Amino acid sequence: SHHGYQPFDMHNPFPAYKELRQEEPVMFDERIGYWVVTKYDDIKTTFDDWETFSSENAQAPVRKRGPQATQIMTDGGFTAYSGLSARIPPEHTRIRAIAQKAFTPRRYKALEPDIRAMVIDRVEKMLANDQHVGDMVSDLAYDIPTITILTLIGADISMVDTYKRWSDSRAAMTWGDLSDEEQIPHAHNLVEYWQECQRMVADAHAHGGDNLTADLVRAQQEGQEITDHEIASLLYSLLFAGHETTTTLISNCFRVLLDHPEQWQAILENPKLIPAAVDEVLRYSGSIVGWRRKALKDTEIGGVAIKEGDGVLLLMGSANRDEARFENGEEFDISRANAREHLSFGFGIHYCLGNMLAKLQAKICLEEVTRLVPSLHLVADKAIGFRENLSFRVPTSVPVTWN
Ligand code: HEM
Ligand SMILES: CCc1ccc(OP(=O)(O)O)cc1
Repeated sequence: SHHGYQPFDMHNPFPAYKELRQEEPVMFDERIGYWVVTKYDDIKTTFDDWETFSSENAQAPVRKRGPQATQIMTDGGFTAYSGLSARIPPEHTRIRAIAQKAFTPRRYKALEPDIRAMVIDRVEKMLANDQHVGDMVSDLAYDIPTITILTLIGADISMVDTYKRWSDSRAAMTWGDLSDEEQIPHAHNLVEYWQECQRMVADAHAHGGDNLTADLVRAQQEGQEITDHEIASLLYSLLFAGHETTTTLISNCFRVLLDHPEQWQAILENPKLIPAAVDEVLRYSGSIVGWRRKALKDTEIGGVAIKEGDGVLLLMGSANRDEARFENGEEFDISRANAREHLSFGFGIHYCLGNMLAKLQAKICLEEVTRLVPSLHLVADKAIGFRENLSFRVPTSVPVTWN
């Protein structure tokens, strides 16, 4: 049964990863139509070889878009595909160089005090609950990265819930195992999402502003080569990638660390261990466990022949456990010296644009929650569910209690 691999089952895929690494490290899975690759060396090499393995299918729906969803999105004027992750050179190179300028550790330093204050506010609100029960997703991880990226882009922060609906739909439409009928509500949401991206660009043309959208329009007006459609597509990209995965990371920091109370206790006694803890959470529980490529010519992965046009699914979640790179890879250890060799941000020309902003927010959340709620405790591992998806491993809640 494909060595136990269930492509959309996100609850605990690592036993199957381990059997694949040992038994069939490059496996053709006809259930999804991809070569499934699970070893670190093969995955890093494939990421590096962008001339042979293009990202152009990284935003293609796993399940073909059905007739009604297709009509909805055509009639709704949905013309988006990918701001960056599935573009290829030369367009990718040009657009990434322009987008990169806004995401530097210096441009976050002015944001850290605001993020930290917001974290403390959310923590205090949670601790006021009557039952002394909380949920690290809805009570913290849900809002913090979303407000951060909305503020950076120039969207009104009153639409957090709308953007979560739109992000849920993008994740489900593109990587979910959806029937034609199940695609319909998501198709309507994607139409709305794209129209708002277009509106924000038009608004920046008309009224300027102090935000990323207005800065990108200013770059265009000052001679830089980027179109309105490419700017709107960058919003489409950042208003999804800029919070969906970070919410998951924050959620997983508490899920995994509270599952390992000796290491929770370690960061209580020494907050300086928190950055390395976040590194090991990214290795052990990355927000994305698999990412796609397309072979541009007949080639090989791990000595297995792959035909031009074949799709490839790189399971970074498996790479990050590979014993050839990570000794005792199935164990969570915040002192792991080479945890930052993980592939949860990818590798190469498409390497995550916002990885430092994600880690910053995870650090701040862990710093303030450990300070204000040292007695935080999980209700139960068996109380955490994961939505089905090919690529994104999202815990739906993280129920917690405290003294
Ligand atoms: C825990 C948080 C995050 C994880 C695990 C993550 C993961 C990834 C992965 C796997 C890729 C594809 C890498 C590749 O193809 O080589 C990627 C690309 C990208 N990410 Fe992140 N990401 C995170 C947070 C963010 C944030 C916070 C932002 C924005 C502030 C962001 C923006 C992007 C963009 C724009 C790309 C496309 C870059 C390109 O194609 O050149 N991501 N990310
Ligand atoms: C986090 C991975 C990711 C997902 C979607 C993205 O959007 P886009 O393909 O650049 O529009 C960009 C990156």
